[PDB]
Amino acid sequence: MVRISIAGGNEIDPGSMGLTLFHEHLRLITEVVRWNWPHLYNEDEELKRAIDAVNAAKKYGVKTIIDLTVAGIGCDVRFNEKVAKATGVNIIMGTGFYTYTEIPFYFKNRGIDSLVDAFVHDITIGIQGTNTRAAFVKAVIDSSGLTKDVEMAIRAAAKAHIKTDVPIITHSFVGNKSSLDLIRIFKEEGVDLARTVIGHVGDTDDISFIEQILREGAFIGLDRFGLDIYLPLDKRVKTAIELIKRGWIDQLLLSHDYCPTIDWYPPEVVRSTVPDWTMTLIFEKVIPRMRSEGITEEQINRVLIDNPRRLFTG
Amino acid sequence: VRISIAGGNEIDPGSMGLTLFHEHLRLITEVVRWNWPHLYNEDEELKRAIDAVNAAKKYGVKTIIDLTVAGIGCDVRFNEKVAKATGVNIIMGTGFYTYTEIPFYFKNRGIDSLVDAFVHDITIGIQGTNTRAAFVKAVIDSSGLTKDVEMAIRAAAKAHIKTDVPIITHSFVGNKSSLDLIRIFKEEGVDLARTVIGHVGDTDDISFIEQILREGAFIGLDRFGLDIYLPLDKRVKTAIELIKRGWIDQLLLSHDYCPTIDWYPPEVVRSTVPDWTMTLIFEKVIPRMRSEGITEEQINRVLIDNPRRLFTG
Ligand SMILES: CCCCCCCC(=O)CC(=O)N[C@H]1CCOC1=O
Ligand SMILES: CCCCCCCC(=O)CC(=O)N[C@H]1CCOC1=O
Ligand SMILES: [Co+2]
Ligand SMILES: [Co+2]
Ligand SMILES: [Co+2]
Ligand SMILES: [Co+2]
Repeated sequence: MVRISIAGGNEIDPGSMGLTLFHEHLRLITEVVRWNWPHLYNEDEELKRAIDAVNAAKKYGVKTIIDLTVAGIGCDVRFNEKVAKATGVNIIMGTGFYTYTEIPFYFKNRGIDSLVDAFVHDITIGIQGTNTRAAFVKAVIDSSGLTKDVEMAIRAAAKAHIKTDVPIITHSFVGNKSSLDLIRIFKEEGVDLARTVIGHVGDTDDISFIEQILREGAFIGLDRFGLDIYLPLDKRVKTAIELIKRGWIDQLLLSHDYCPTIDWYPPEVVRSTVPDWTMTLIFEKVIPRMRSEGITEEQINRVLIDNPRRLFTG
Repeated sequence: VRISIAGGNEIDPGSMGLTLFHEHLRLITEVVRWNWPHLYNEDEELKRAIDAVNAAKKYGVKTIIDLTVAGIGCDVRFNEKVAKATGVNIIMGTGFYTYTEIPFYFKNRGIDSLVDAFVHDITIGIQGTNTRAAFVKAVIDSSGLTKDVEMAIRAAAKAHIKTDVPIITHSFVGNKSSLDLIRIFKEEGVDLARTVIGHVGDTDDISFIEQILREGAFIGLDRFGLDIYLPLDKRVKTAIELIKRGWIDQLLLSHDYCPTIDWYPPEVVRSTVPDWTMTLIFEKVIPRMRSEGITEEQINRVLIDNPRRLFTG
């Protein structure tokens, strides 16, 4: 009975998601740069890179990818439709506003409701003039902390969840404990935390801090496998195995946050700095290592199939 | 000098004629337009832009310099439609409009990547077209000189040094940020005669204004009709006084008019600055200045020769 729009305006139910990567990207670009300086980009090559990435995940049994690209990081339904068509993978899209500091004057001068309404439109009508609806909302906080504008956008994500019941999938930054501001704001807004992911929690191996989040009842995103600059692979794998052994499995989500294009850094820089980052590292290295430490096949399926499904059905 | 105008034709500075040096055709926020097109109507935007430029045209305006750059919604194709419907020359530029931050794309690559982007626009073309940028914009406002704002100002200066296009600025007089533009341009070796210090008309403080003028730059008395920044009568008195005090060759007049501005609902704009248009200088400013002894030829020096000299030096 829950219906999830997917890139192309089809719908699936949560039961047919199957093996899912809950936080990945197809193309991460900056709208104001791309609009004004198209010569710095190449759409054919972006498309090839996203297709190649998704096909690689698909060879390992991925059926569904949740694209966490929203406004501010270059969301494009038409791009995603080409990717979906070429690959046959389900692509789930969302809404929200991605920022660490400021929001546009457009919404600041109109008030929080204007931002909620834009999100609700994407969820109930469709994204960017299409019939693909947003099936989740994103809230973002980072190293600048809880600025007024960031607070507004997090609260607008919350209010949009209260009106539509779509899950809230977040970005946080663990070094300043911003993860906890998400939870506090969500509690104030009456959000059921079981319908939320506190993101980028896998960027720390501090288990007591992770449990402080877990005891509030939310999902956590162990979601940057392959980005050693946030936390090395060995510590991420160790953390995930330990959290399963301690009884936290129903709250764990795994992903790579992989960006087949990311315009924030030259591609040479990304290759030099995180050469292991792909959309398949979980299947190549993480799962084999977890299996060798006693994690079961069914535990892996609970994480990669049942948890993403339950985020969408409750 | 050859000046590209929207459409990729080129004009020489002599053919600019009566020029509005700081206006807009459409001021919108790229990230919002890209993500929520349902909040916009392109036919209506076009119509408002055309109507505004045709009103100006009625008063003899031949050329409008569109100060819309990256950050506030610049679109060559939109402008080409306006140019073609109206017959008015539209001159475009490049730069990055921000009061605080610049994109990660540029911050992680460094200053040269932003310079090169501007230079691309000036020497090859804007947005895949053959309309080249004819000026570069630099911006500072009430947040002051942040690190990113400083970078973008210095990048505009460096692009000016490579290409010799003029620099038309935005500043905020309330914190004296106008003076940071000046200091930075001097450090970069810019001839200030090739620059406009923008939004100076937002104050009637003669001493502050003369501090800028003695540096040799043009000043933008460029928001006629925005009473919320400064009432029309103070703007008019200030312009008359500056002419009388000998500064005519450094004065530029405009309205900063936005036929669309997505920062505010249209009803709030109508309600707050109902006299804001792209023709108020012709309807009210010029008749008041003439009644105070300002001559016809003085008016032409400000509205014809000054914009020309900005492009020729
Ligand atoms: C030198 C920097 C090396 C490149 C590392 C890549 C950094 C990232 O791309 C992290 C990242 O993805 N942050 C953004 C993009 C996905 O959504 C986010 O929150
Ligand atoms: C509260 C309602 C304010 C109504 C008028 C707002 C007018 C402006 O926003 C002036 C303005 O355009 N400033 C921006 C945009 C043109 O270049 C600028 O720097
Ligand atoms: Co993130
Ligand atoms: Co991400
Ligand atoms: Co301005
Ligand atoms: Co302006």
